[PDB]
Amino acid sequence: KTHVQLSLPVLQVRDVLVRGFGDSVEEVLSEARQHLKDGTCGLVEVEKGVLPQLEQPYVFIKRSDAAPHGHVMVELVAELEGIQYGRSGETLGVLVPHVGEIPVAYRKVLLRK
Repeated sequence: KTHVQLSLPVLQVRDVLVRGFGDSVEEVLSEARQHLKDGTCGLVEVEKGVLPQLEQPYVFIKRSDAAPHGHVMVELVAELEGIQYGRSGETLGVLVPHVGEIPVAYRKVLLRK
């Protein structure tokens, strides 16, 4: 399927144990997609002070359309030193590995895979 329904655990930035997916734009997009498929991907909602607490390159989920079955349609955009790879809508948050942190909420998304 071109799209996959996911419920992403929303983590508080200070709980996050593994603060990024790797060391290149291509690696972080690769690892993010693998974690999304394996159900080991968390979401941190972006506010003032969040991103400097995480590791670049960043992987964002961005709204790709204006919401089947409650799931917002999203796609992946990476960022490294202020340059984004991909073009999409509003940021829903930054993806991180999930290694058992307790979430505060779930974000239902339809991910363009």
